[PDB]
Amino acid sequence: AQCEATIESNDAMQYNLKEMVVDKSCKQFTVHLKHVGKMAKVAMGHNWVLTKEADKQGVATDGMNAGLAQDYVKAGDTRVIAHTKVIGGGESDSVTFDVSKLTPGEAYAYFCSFPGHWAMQKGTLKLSN
Ligand SMILES: [Cu+2]
Repeated sequence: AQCEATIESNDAMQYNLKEMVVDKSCKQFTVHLKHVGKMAKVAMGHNWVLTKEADKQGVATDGMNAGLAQDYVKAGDTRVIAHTKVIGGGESDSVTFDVSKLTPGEAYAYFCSFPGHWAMQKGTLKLSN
C-alpha cells in the first residue's frame, strides 16, 4: 500500500508477486516478506534480495556461499540494494530502503538467495508514476 508492499513466499518456492512498482513520490519503500508455508527455514527458508538485474547471478552465488548466519547474502555486498532476513514457515520480515538508490526506467530484479531458490523465485521491480 502507498510506499510499501507485501509479498508472500510459500512452500512451493514461489513469490505471489511477479512485479512490484515503487511510486515516484516515494523517498523510502518498505517490503514486508511473509512466508505463508509451514516448512522449516533449514528446509525451505526464503528471503527477498534486490539487485540490478545484471548482478543477480553474482549475488545469488556469493550469497549461497555466505551461509544461513548471513541470511545467504555476502556481508556488505555492494551489489545488494536491500535484503530481508531468511525466515521459515509462519514468519515474516520487513526491510525499508532508500529509493534514490534506484534509477527511473531501469529494471531491477528481486529474488530469493536461499540455496537453489534464485532461479525460480524472482520478479521485477521498477520505479513509476
Ligand atoms: Cu526462497
